[PDB]
Amino acid sequence: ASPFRLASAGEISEVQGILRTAGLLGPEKRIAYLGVLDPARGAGSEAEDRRFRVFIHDVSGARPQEVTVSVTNGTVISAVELDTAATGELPVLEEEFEVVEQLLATDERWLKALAARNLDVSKVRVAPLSAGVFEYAEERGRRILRGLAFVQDFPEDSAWAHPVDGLVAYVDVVSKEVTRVIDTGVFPVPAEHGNYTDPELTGPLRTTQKPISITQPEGPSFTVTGGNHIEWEKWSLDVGFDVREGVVLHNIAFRDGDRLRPIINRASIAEMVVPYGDPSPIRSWQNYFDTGEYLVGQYANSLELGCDCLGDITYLSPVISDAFGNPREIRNGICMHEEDWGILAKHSDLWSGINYTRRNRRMVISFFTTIGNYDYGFYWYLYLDGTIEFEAKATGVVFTSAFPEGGSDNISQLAPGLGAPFHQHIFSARLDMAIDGFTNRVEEEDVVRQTMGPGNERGNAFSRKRTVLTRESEAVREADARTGRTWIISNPESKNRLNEPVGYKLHAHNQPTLLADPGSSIARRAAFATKDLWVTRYADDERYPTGDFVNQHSGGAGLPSYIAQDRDIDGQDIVVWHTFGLTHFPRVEDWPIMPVDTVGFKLRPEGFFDRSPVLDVPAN
Amino acid sequence: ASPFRLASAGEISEVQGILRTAGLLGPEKRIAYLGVLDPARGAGSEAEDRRFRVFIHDVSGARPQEVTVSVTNGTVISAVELDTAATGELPVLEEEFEVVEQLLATDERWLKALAARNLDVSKVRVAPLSAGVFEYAEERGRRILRGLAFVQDFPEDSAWAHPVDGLVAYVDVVSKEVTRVIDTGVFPVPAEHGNYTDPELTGPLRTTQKPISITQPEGPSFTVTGGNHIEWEKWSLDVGFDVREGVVLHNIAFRDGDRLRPIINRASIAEMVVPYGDPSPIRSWQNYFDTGEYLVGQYANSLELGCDCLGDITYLSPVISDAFGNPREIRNGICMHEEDWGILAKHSDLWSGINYTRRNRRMVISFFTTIGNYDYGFYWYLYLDGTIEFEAKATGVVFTSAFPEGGSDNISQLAPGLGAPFHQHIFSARLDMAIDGFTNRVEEEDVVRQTMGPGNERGNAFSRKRTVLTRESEAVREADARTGRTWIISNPESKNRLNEPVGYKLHAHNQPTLLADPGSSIARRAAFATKDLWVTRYADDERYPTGDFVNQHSGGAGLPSYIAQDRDIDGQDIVVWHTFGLTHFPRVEDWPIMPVDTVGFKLRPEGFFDRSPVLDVPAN
Ligand SMILES: OCCc1ccccc1
Ligand SMILES: OCCc1ccccc1
Ligand SMILES: [Cu+2]
Ligand SMILES: [Cu+2]
Ligand code: NA
Ligand code: NA
Ligand code: NA
Ligand code: NA
Repeated sequence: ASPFRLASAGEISEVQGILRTAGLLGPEKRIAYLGVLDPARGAGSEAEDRRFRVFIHDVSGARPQEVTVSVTNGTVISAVELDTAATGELPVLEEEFEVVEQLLATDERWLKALAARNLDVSKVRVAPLSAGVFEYAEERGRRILRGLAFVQDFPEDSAWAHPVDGLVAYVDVVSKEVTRVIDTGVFPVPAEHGNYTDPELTGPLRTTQKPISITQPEGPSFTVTGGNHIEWEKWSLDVGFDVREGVVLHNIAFRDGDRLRPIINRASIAEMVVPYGDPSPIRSWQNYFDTGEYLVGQYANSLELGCDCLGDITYLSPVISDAFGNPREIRNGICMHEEDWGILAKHSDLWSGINYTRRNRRMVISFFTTIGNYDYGFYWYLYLDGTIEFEAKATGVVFTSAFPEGGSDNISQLAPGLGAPFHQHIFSARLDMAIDGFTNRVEEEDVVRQTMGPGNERGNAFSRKRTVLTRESEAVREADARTGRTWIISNPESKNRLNEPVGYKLHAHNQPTLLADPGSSIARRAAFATKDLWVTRYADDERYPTGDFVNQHSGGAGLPSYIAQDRDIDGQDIVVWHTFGLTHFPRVEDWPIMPVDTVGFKLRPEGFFDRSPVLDVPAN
Repeated sequence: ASPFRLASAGEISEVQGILRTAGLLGPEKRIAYLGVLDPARGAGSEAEDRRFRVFIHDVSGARPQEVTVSVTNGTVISAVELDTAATGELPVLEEEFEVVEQLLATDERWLKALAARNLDVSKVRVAPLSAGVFEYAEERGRRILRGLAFVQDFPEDSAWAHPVDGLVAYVDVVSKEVTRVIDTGVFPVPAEHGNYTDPELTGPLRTTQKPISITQPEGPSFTVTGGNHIEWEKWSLDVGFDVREGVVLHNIAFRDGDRLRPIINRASIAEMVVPYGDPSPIRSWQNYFDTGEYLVGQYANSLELGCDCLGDITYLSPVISDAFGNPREIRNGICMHEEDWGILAKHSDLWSGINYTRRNRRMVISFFTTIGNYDYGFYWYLYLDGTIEFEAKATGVVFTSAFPEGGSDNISQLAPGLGAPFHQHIFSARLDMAIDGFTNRVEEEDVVRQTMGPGNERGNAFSRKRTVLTRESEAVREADARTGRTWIISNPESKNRLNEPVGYKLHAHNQPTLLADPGSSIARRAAFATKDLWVTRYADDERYPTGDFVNQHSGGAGLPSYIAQDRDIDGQDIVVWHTFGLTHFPRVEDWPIMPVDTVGFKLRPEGFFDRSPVLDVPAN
């Protein structure tokens, strides 16, 4: 019955049929994005209407369409022809990944460049890289991909070990025209292989690792009902899946006594971007938005037991659309399980003689995705004590280049002649807040140091200050680690027993934000990435910090546009957008496959409860 | 045979006998600190000499002594009478914890103050709080404790729920004189109990938690030999225990092919301090150094299976001295085990078709200690990929006060009339570095942003810079989270295959450092806490950032004195001192017993290896 249930195969087939019948899904059409739309606000009316949003691409060169359909009524709600030079190109298709290599393989400029380097064209792989927006006039309104080459010596060879530097090409994937081929000069192609399964490279595998067994003889402490509704240790939520954002959490709430108390209405990673910091023309254009341009959900991995998720696991197998509207299941694409988390609370008291120890645990909801060379794990955690946390785990193979003779200020060396250009991985968490309901506000909290003097004669005092963010214009905030800056989301109309408004405190990692010059294309296209925290007023159509159509969009889209409305956010339905990321100067240890590195954020209750919420946890 | 073996009961008995025979341990003497001394530098001579350092207190008012003895030769190496007004008082004795309450119970001023508040003296507990150094002339050279009162309604009652504000007393624990009683006025004593085991407060315990079983059917992957030598997944180290610092790690090294490569010679938490930020005279003097003043090792908990350490556990049971020189075992005081740590490395490659997943694990060495109201877990982690990490877990019961009518800028409210003064918990990690040997240097690494212009026409470039710290005078460093500041410890004489010096990168959490005004007593006594990173030249007698005798020391001791020597640290035997801590504005959820909060740091290899060190990890 739940309006937050996962999309079904049947629903996806209905969308296909509705689209087909309406004349919108002929043979030259491709579905570039398809997702179910969340229930609308003020929906306490009881009138379920399952709607899906679709981006439809045309391979024959006709303009694409944005379409919303109702799978309840079988109707097309809206169908709008898009002007891509205006509002952006559609997300990259998986079926386009091979096109760049294929178009270049018969191009004389490209073959010439390969020939100079003595590379058999049959062995040259070409990365299908998003183009962004730079100085090339002919690219406006064209569906462009850029291509960088990597040699693959044999079918099972890791191409990333063999970048072809000094060469890049641009292709119109629709007209099938190679628009430009740029050769700045030959660089040696790194010769060492990067094959991390080769005994030559790995050496003899370890025999020292003894097994670790994690089991639950009574089964899990959480229940799953209605397909995706989770209940666990007072927590309640719905686990959604969208082909763009991946795992999405809905209706995060905590059972406090008799009350079901909302905390976050919707939590997602609404964008991620990987900007490169190498000023070489071969790569200075490169900034892929894995979420917005490539859609990380469609590449979610099937997670295998004992390997990806250890212990007592419950899987969801979300259904997506293929490029033709057929339902495709990602089997075991989402892991759900609880983990022991060490000590929760502990005290041995010298006066009462009481010794007390309780253990902690967390509910984990996760998926792993792959987009070319890079692979990410996305993890949401719910803790017994009311803490909510997200963690991204970055791994895969680093994007490579030549390492210049004489070195580089913007590239690191991984192996002889093999380079790794500097880059960032920057995420945006979109948190549709609902602290005890929708009437919320955000305060910026700073530590306040105090001067020695009257009222502080020993110079020991320190304090804190809170600044309420009242309007969107003043809600674009930056980190200040030195002054312990956090942000509190509170409900001014809902007070705890000490008569203070209930709250949750956001703790950032205070990692560097976007490093690019503010006049850069990427600073404009990824403006969200330039500040740590944004607060907006909720709106149905404000979904992504980068706007709906990120691919080849000229800039200013998303958050910087939304906040221009300068709406009231002081005791209103608001959305917090947190930017957090990793700045990556690759190390030799990252090669030839990268050990996981992590980044994320958490929120902890701040006077949300009237006392510790874990006093009723048993002794074990 | 190892010179790094744990102290034995027999060794401690030898120290007692040697001290007794030398006339240094008569009936009025107490051992305030006893610990074994690490092997000296340049010790490739093969001549074991187990030495112990002892601080000896006298309860009759005679001056204390610092004594070093050899348990090999049975000799007193040195015995020096201390002038405590000059160099500081000795650490607080456990047997002194009860003295403050006992002395005050027959004092007329104290009884008067209690009587005004209608508190039965039999029910009033008094915290034995370190005194620090302020304006009280009579305190120089006196062994003083300050006392704050808490009512305990019955034997098993949590006194912390019932602070007696507006009252503090000072006592000379040797002369048994109450020097001052200060009553600034009556505050209501908070009436609600804080008994977290009471069904009235906890409510019905949860029945929803299903068991989680962690077992190793083949046993652990690490070996323990020689009592405390650990070998695990290429790691090698010795686990020490000192009554002051607690668990200490020695000779951390990594087996890389045929080579045993040193990384850290000695790792410890060499000090921790908890400064309070309430300008009330009742508490404005309060800054306890749990390590330096109280000795956290002597209060290490006996850790029980299934409760404190879950899984396949191997315990050490370290031996310490009691106040009379008798050996006392802390049974199961140290936990050692390996934990699964999720995904280590993962890639599904679109061109090779190879799907690859490896799991991570970490070796954990930990202990838990209790000092009055507060309890801490100290955890060291070694990861498969070469990462070293420390984590402190803070729990117990928060130090309480009245909550002022009309509120407070320096105290938070936990319950009706119950306050929690603002404070910090600040740690100093002392890392005696040995990156591939003792010839080390430290660089400060900052991200460098670049301006759009010639050579960076698209404004996308960013870089990094490194600054070698050459002399101690310039090695006092502060965090800069905004510019991604880290510190690299390298060996300029040991290069990897790409001909770069091998290194390890320190990643700080960039939490606020000491907040007190720089003119404060605590800023002088805890100068280390005012900066994130110090580098010194190794010296035998430079052990603690606060000096040897922290209790009632007037200031300037430790690091600020050491760095005055302005020694060469560029390619030399050096020691890194990292300050990291939590700034605590207590929340209602922290009451009546605090959920664990954490803080720490890590180091990751930075071109230490010639490629990823975990390519030989099996597939599971
Ligand atoms: O991450 C998306 C960019 C990318 C896509 C395919 C191959 C390499 C890189
Ligand atoms: O943490 C050391 C200070 C302290 C000691 C004993 C009781 C309360 C506080
Ligand atoms: Cu990276
Ligand atoms: Cu605290
Ligand atoms: Na445009
Ligand atoms: Na909201
Ligand atoms: Na002095
Ligand atoms: Na050293």
